[PDB]
Amino acid sequence: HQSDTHIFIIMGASGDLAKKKIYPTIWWLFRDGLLPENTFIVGYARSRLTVADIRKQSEPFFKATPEEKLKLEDFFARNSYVAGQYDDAASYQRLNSHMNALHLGSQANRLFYLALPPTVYEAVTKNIHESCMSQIGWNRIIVEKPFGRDLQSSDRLSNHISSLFREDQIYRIDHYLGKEMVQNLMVLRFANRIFGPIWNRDNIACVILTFKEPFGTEGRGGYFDEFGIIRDVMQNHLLQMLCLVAMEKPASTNSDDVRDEKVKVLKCISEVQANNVVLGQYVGNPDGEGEATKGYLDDPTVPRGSTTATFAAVVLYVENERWDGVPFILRCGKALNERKAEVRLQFHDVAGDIFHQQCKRNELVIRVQPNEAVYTKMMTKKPGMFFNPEESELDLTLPDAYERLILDVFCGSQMHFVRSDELREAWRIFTPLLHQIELEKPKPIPYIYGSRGPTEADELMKRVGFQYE
Amino acid sequence: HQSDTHIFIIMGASGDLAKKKIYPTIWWLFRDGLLPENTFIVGYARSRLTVADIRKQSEPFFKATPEEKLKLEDFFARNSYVAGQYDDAASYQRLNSHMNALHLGSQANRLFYLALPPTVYEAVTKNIHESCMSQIGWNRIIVEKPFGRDLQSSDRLSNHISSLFREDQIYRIDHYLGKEMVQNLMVLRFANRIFGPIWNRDNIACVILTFKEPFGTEGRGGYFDEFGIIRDVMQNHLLQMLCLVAMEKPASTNSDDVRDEKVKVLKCISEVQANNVVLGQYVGNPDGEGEATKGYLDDPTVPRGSTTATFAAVVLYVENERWDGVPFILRCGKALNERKAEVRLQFHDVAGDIFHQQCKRNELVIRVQPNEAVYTKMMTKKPGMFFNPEESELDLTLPDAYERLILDVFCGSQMHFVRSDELREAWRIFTPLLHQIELEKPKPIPYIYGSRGPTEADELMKRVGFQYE
Repeated sequence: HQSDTHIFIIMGASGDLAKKKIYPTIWWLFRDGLLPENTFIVGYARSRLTVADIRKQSEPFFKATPEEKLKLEDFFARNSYVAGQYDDAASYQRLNSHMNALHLGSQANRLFYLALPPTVYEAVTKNIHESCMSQIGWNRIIVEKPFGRDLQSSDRLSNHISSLFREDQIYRIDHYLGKEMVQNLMVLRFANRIFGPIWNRDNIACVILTFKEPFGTEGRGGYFDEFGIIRDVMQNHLLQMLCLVAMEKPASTNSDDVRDEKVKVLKCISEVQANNVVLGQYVGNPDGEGEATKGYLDDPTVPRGSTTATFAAVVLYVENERWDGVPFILRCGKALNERKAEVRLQFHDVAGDIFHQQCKRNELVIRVQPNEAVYTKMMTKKPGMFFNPEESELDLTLPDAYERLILDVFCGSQMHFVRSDELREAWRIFTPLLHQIELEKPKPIPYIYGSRGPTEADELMKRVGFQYE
Repeated sequence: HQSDTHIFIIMGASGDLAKKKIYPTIWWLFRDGLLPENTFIVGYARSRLTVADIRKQSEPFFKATPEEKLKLEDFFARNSYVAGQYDDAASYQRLNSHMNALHLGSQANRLFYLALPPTVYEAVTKNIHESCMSQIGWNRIIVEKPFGRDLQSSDRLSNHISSLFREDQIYRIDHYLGKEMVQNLMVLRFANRIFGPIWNRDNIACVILTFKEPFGTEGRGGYFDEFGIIRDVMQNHLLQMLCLVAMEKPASTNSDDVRDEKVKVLKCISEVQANNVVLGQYVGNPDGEGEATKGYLDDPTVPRGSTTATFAAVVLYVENERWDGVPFILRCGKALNERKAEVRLQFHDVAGDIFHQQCKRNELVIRVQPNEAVYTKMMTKKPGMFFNPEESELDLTLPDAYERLILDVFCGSQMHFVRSDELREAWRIFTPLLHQIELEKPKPIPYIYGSRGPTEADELMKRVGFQYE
């Protein structure tokens, strides 16, 4: 994918999401030439702007340097902007004409990016499929989360998008996915007989899937209330972790095979009520800071009396022979004590204790971020004149995660993007939970800003059987 | 064992073995005070000497400094010497009287050290049992290798020693044993479900037990001939490695249980034929600088036309449910390429190769010496944009081995010393082969001083199933 021209159409160029994360990401990719050499960027938005205005409002987040001002002005040499509405065939045809009025725009692999408001996904995708299809190269679409709110809405959206594009063209992206050691966990799991056969019900006691954040929801508090942590990260990213941990032997490790194993695991998950769900929400930190002094409900853009949770702890199980009866854990949140993303595989104790109850349950952490590291906290003898062992952390282990994911979109690798049927089954899993949520509006348990999360989650892992040192 | 007085009776104080290795070892242990505070040394030999003569003849090897000259003279302040023959009750009673004429010599735990020549073991042990027994404290002895030559001689000698002392008062020592990395193998085997359940026939492909020595037998070539590498290191040290690796369901880590499981494993191995044997012997190096210019047969003290081997590779296959049908490899020798003592636990390949045959058989090396270190050469993905793994050496990891074994003899820990019945069964499984050896005088295959050993050993590893990459 380094020869044929590509177009990275950023719908919503004036959008805050674009200007804050997408344009700086493609700048990072373009200063180092990770995108293909003949890469075009064609923004699009309602507001009538220009390339100079884009420069003026986006340079500070690009944070370029006088050393590579030349590379910067080459980066804007590939840029362009188109003005139009989101539901009008006239402006859509104008966008198509502008795209075709480039270096083989029709031949260019139009890699659409939907950074536009969530309320229009249906209409924008319908217009894109009707008018903005190039019949030469692949036309992938990047749909940003979330993909509906409950089972019925998600099914309708998925069926519409399936009737428009095929799954080879739909790319459901997840920003938080590391893709660096979510990829290394696969190698560790498959290329070992040390971890291979003990990847079953008898040996691995449980799996803890954690994704914490150090910052709250300052400013953009009006986007999280309608959605909730479950639909934001818990149902997409934590299920991605759970599926890539619980998947059976793919036997060909391709994207389709791994997603099919994900579908098999998910189809092997029974219904989940509130009995395996815990919710939590944060409030003002008494030891305040520049942004910690105000809680979630202190954000003026958040509607008063909103029961949207920012912490979700759920336990899943897989009803197949390899994973029969063995538990899995999902934990996440925002504004927690410290940024982290780990997958702790706690193994069973060896049947028959001989070190006088000193045997600690062997672990295997995959700390996706920050300071990426994989380590097995196995236990070995301490040097000296003794015999007793000590639990020791044994380390076993570069574009950023988001630009790596965009590069994977360019390459065509759909390993880490949820499938239509995978999403359908995933929503089927939590349909009772989501219906209860939208019916009764459950009240999450308050927790302190920058804490470790509600104690009910740790109690949930304890009920599962997870052992905390 | 820091209050009651101890005596380290070095029979053969004028002996070369004593003056070269035992007295410097107890000096190393005494400058740091690892012997009990009220420890005594009472040598003994045919030739008449004195403490000053011992000082003059043994000072240079202590490699001490004038700063610790005070500690050295304190170390010789507790030394002693008794003159007498090895087979005379009169001199034995003189020795006993000298012992009783000390600071509670009768109460002292006489820790005898049979460093005296092998040809007299029967008579010396009989006299020691008859006369030199203190009836107050424990009276252990350290019996040095080899423990007989064939099945019948070994059985007679072991039965006599059993009739004299119980198995609590016998220590079949093995200098080469590390006592540290062997000690960590036990922990790595027991305190993990990472290695525990896969410690069976289906997962561990084979085990390689290796022990090499860069220096030959210059000068002392008249000692190795009558014994052979099998009876020197293979049948003691390499079988100790095999028992520690293979023993089933050890139970309490105590000496009794570990040695019982050693007995069970050795009862679960059948007779060794000539078909599982490789022998080798070394010759001089044209390119060598020091001793390498002369080979084993170049030693004037070696009888001409001697077929004693210095390299022996024999594989065992323990026949019980946990280890049914597995290869266990023994490799050893002298004058090899470089010092080493490793246990390479090569596991099976995962059934179903999905990384396009990039999967290398997972290993686990336990380097006993030099530079003790455990590293699992497991395979993980190297950082990059490709979904490919790399075989990476992942490290897992203080007197020396002889000091720690002497301390073990002082403490009473008999986990590292071969048992009477264990020795009987090892000689029973080597009986047909050893009788054929003594009958036909097999000719070992020549190999180069300082090489890696005869190629037939690697052929043996390949035949049993060991994979070399």
